Amino acid sequence: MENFKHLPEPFRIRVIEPVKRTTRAYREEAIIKSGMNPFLLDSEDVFIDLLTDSGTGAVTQSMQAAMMRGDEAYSGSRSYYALAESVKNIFGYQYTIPTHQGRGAEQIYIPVLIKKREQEKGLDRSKMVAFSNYFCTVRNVYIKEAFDTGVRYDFKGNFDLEGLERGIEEVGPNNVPYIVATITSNSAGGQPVSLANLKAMYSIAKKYDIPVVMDSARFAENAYFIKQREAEYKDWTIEQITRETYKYADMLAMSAKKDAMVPMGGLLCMKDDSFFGLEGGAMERLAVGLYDGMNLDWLAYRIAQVQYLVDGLEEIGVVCQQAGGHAAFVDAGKLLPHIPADQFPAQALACELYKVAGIRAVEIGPAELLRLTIPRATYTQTHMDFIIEAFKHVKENASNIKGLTFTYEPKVLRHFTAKL
Repeated sequence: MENFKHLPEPFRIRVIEPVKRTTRAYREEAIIKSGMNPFLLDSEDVFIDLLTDSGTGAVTQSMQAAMMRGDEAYSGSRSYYALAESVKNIFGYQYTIPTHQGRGAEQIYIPVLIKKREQEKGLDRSKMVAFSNYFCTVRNVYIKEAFDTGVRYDFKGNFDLEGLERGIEEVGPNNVPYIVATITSNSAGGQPVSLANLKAMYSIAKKYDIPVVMDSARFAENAYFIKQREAEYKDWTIEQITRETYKYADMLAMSAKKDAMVPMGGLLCMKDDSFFGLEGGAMERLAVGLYDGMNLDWLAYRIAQVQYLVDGLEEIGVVCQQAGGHAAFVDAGKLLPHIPADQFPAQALACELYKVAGIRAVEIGPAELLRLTIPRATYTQTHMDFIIEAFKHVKENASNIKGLTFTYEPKVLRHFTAKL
């Protein structure tokens, strides 16, 4: 009868990966052997791993089944055609280049689109500038409501159309190799982009004839927010909003490691023949993942848990500098005000969080921030309350927590280095 802030899982758990519960004595000894650097910890010793949401998520039954029927043929693989058919039936793009990683797609379209405008419109490599809502030099054009956490706004990842149009005039249209639209945006822990904004952005792109690359790891989540907020599309499905959305970009480049729900993969796809690396089982798995990732019941649950964790930390007095859809940045300085910036307040908070709850977080972020990310369909509400209770414990005992003079950062080659 009542309302649930944390939605029930619209799925049944099928396969699980056991994780051992540890004593504080075990963790305190483990965090020491790692040199007070949770990044070096063994996966077995981490109870809740918030390090990254990329490739660490779960899969569905149909996705696992897809791995079983592959076609490993070097060419004319039915597994490739199945993937292409999904890209075509979803985004509307009939040309598909599978890549190992999302980063692999960038290695392709960037040098290609640059050389293209160099041949045609005579682009200058010294004066060249690329534009985006948020991220060779690239310039971010974003609305001022984006980074303001004091106020809530329906779409904070929108382009600044005035700033976009003005910026093109400054550098000149011949010098702009492309426009990268990120959905959801990468700004402020992530924020959705409206369909009206993209449409408007694309009209500007044709005026100067600039190719628009849609960078979407999160395309499914972005479509959900358009259905949830933008009034016109309220009765549209997720598939429909996605099909409409990609009319307003020329090509897409993405990591499949997020909303496509796969451990590894990437895509570079185009709706035109212009402007011109995966095993069969993996392509088959991704072709299923793109559909399962767009599930309406699933997207509501995913987005609800993230919001549940953010709302949870807020109520216990933990302030976030930025908290979006795909990430939350906790302010370690404000949580540990007695620790000088010299002693690495963020790295210190990470260790204490592991000592207490066995939770792993990363320091990357003048301000000292601790980033939190949630792997998809991995952890439950109980884990969320466990993370909140940990921050609650750290806040009360905060005074007795000490900083760190030493941060242990060995070479990149140990880091690897097989065990003894």
